[PDB]
Amino acid sequence: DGLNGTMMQYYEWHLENDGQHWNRLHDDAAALSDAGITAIWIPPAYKGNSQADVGYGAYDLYDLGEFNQKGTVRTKYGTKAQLERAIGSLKSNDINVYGDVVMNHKMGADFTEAVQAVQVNPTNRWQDISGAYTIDAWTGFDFSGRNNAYSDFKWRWFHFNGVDWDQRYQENHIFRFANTNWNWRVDEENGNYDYLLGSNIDFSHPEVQDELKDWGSWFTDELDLDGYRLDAIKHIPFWYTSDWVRHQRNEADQDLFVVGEYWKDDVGALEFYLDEMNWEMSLFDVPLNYNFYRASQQGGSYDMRNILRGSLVEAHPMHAVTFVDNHDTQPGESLESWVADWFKPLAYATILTREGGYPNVFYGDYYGIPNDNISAKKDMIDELLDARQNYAYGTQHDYFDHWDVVGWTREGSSSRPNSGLATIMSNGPGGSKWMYVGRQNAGQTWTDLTGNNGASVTINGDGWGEFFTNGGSVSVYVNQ
Ligand code: NA
Ligand code: NA
Ligand code: NA
Repeated sequence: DGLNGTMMQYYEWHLENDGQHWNRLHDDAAALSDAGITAIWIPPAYKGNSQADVGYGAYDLYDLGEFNQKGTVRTKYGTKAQLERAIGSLKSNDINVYGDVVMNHKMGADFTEAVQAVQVNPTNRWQDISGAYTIDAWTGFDFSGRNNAYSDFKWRWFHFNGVDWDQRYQENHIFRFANTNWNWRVDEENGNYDYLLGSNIDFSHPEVQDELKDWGSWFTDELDLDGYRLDAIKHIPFWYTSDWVRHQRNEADQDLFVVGEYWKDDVGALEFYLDEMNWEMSLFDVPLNYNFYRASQQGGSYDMRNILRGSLVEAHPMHAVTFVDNHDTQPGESLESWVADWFKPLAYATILTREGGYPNVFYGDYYGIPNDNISAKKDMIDELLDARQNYAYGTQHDYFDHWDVVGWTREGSSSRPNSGLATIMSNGPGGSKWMYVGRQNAGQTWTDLTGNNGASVTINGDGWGEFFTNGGSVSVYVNQ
């Protein structure tokens, strides 16, 4: 229908482990759709190492909070039945469902096995730093409580090629199983970045290749997914992710949107990865996340003309999923690069009102993060979502021509009456800027949807208007 698409990551790292999240998502469906959310990215929905696991310490991909394993039936988010009910609600409310997919490793093995392994250089996994010797690694998975439902596949050490914990001498080291190779090709930071955490899956084995492809199809069909969020893909052999994606699209009738999480503040690396994927998916705009972080951290001295420089959205807008923060970047987490409250509005306006990129709203920003006394930004975000949903249409014009004051416009499209907007912001002292919003909007008087500026901007005969912004603020003018 031409409507702009907006994704929302429906969770934050410190969410309460009350098992009521799927129920919350179910009840929130109508409100989310009305607000402008068109797709929901659910966290890993399968059994993790423990009930409180956020989902990345993935134990059993076939247990969606249905079997008593790892000390619980439900996952941190709820039961399988509640999840399916939530998805049903999202579907009836015209919201796509993307499932987080964790296939890089497994955790919470039921038992250890004796394995010959060598210690490697943490900063160069290609380099062994010890001779081979026997360690006890958590590689045995029997999925007892599942009783082979859906799949009788069992994991053993020979399905993996590394771990970072030896249970025998109880020490942390980056271990490569003797006689096994690190996956390839993978990111090259640390020489070979195949290993990240837990028991690292070795995709050189056909049985592993087929198991995850079959699980993928089972998962897709079980939850009637509309796409996936691929976890830690820079650590998974590129050739396999591509095969896996092609396999799923082949097995599923519905379209499948795919966004990969290749975590690197390097647009070149992300473009190379997309090349390897034949551009068959989009990637989170990690460089842009760091651009926002750099600006938030530096303060007003940050030159706004560079805010989009080096970002994926700047180079391949149609293959970039833009975001401001996520469960990994929030305070105290592994990829911390949190955008402070003062800059956050500007960052969200940037990903929500521009034509390029598939923007994602963070649950933590939307509803807040009580754990860190971070307020819900729903008020501000809803206004930007309103702008995106009803006004961000038509030919765009950019004005990243000042170190403090930058902005852009959208002429709007005939198909969508009254559409059109002018976004202007400043990370330092306030200011103004003449911008072209389209001669077809001549004579209109636009006002700030955010309420941050009371100026009424009347579009002149040539389609130009002078928009104003206060300092460290953002305004989005529309014909309302
Ligand atoms: Na890996
Ligand atoms: Na961030
Ligand atoms: Na500045």
